[PDB]
Amino acid sequence: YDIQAWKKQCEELLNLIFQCEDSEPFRQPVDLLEYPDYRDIIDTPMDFATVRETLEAGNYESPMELCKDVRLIFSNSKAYTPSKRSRIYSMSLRLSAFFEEHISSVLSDYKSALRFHKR
Ligand SMILES: CNC(=O)C1(Cc2ccccc2F)CC1
Repeated sequence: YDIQAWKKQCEELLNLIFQCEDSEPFRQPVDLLEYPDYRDIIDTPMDFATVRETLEAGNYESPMELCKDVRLIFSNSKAYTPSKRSRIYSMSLRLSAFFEEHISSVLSDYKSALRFHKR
């Protein structure tokens, strides 16, 4: 029932994601000079270094907010490269499955702790 436990759990899951080779294209913002039409398609760029920095700055109130930003990394990649046969699409699907598999208990434990607090 630890209301704060999600933060270190998210730091550890981000460490695992950075160690995955599938995270390479997502570790820093998409270079706005290599893909000059990126902002024509993507309104809100997102990447794992921005997520880690937002978490470390104390600028997420809950793991649901972190989860929303991570899901935005994958929806941005699917919008910019829609081909299910592209290198980035297949890496996105694998990394997203890994992330969702691990974030599920973090969200459940956080929500359970808040319900216990307000019992
Ligand atoms: C998340 N990155 C992307 O969406 C792009 C760049 C990119 C894709 C694949 C591998 C290296 C890469 F640099 C297409 C813009």
